[PDB]
Amino acid sequence: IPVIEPLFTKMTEDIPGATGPVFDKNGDFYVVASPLSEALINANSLAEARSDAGEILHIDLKTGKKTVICKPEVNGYGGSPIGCQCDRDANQLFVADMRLGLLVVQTDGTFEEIANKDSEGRCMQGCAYCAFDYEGNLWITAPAGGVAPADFTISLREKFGSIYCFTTDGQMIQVDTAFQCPAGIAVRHMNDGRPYQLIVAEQPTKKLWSYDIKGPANIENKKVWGHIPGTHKGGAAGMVFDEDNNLLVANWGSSHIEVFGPDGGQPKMRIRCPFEKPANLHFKPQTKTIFVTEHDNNAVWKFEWQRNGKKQYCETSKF
Ligand SMILES: CN(C)C(=O)[C@H]1CCC=C[C@H]1NC(=O)OCc1ccc(C(=O)NCCOP(=O)(O)O)cc1
Repeated sequence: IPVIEPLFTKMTEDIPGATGPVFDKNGDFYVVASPLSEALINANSLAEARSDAGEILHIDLKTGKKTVICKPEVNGYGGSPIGCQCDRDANQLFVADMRLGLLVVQTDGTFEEIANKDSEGRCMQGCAYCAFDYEGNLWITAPAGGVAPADFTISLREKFGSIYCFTTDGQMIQVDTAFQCPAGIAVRHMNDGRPYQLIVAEQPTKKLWSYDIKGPANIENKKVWGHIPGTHKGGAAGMVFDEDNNLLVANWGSSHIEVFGPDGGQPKMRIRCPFEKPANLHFKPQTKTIFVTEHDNNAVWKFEWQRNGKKQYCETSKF
């Protein structure tokens, strides 16, 4: 397997459980602080022990100054946001939260909780990662048990993690379940803009699953799509496509980001990181620059990739 060792530049530090790197439509950069994430890493099992409410930070990319935008809590229950995407129609962030479900967060710091329950009427589970398709439907992973006020649990040892689609008609549809800690998630699109495949990381099992997408909340042909190397504690966390539809995957605990070609299988290349625990990654729009969050130093870095990123939904035109 070829390996590259590109230069990484540190942008900021001292952000517990650093995750959800995202750019909005104005090109502003946000990251998520997650005390619960950091705690789950330091614990020896059931420990997670009341944690503080994680918040969303604006990070100035020239100066490194952090500004707290929002510290979500609902009804005394601190949120644990973990993954972010920017909307297309309007400038707002959709934030998967392991305690509160799906949030929509404004730049001025107000936020709405989107779903107490799903469309079949079952309680909502805590959400971690999300990806918009080009239709505006949000696919979401849910590795946690029920949202607050249920006790916090995560499917890291047992199969109860679920997948949702929040559709453009505002329905939260459970589309699959019994995952062991579903993590990063992505939508492979055809060159003509059609959504084609849903890729979901199952973290501790060192597997990437795929489904064929036939429409809003309509998936089939569930298959193991990619093998993640290594026997370390961890496995695939965040993931993003490049313009050529190669899938880059943070392999938490391995010191590498894995690169898969469009047909999956085994990684075609690995990216060696100067740290063991890459967690999440996102491209700077219209650039080759990848921002990566990391749990050795609770830091955010950047490196230049060989090509530009795939457009997110937020970068596409209403026309
Ligand atoms: C930390 N991380 C990269 C995540 O993506 C979070 C966020 C939400 C979704 C998945 C989470 N994954 C995670 O926390 O993985 C790290 C991890 C934490 C605990 C464990 C665990 O099973 N036990 C902790 C003690 O294990 P040992 O020390 O005995 O090996 C394994 C991996």
